[PDB]
Amino acid sequence: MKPVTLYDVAEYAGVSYQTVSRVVNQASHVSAKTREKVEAAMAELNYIPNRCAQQLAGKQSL
Amino acid sequence: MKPVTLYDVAEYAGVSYQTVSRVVNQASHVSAKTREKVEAAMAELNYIPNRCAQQLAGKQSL
DNA sequence: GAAATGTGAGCGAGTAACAACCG
DNA sequence: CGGTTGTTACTCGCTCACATTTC
Repeated sequence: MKPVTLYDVAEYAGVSYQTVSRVVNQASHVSAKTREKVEAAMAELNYIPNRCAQQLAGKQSL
Repeated sequence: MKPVTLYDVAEYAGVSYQTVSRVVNQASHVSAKTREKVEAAMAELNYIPNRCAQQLAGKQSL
């Protein structure tokens, strides 16, 4: 099982690898068109957000 | 803070970040004195290995 | 000037490589 | 002769911070 990443989703959606990250946490300062693109791309690739790295970026709230 | 970073340990022990992991690796070119120095910070600071970080660092643990 | 997206760096830890250095 | 230490960054997978962009 290949661990999908936001890079896969963003590339497929046609956006920056960050755009997919903003929807998973808040989604402030984003256009609906960009958001739908992001969400549909993550479902098609069956990408699962890796929480290990999510908290790694400066959180660790578990 | 109990779960400190290896950088935190490296500093306390008075060594490099390279030798700090070496002690844990318990296989590299690690001198006896070196491990004693490092393990001191480990206990004093209570180094806790982050499964998420260790795995993200290139260790396919998940 | 502010929304929005892209560019970029940082986080945590592990590992890799050669060369100098003292024992 | 050689065991050993080191710097420094890469790299994961992510997310925030900022720079740019444009109206």
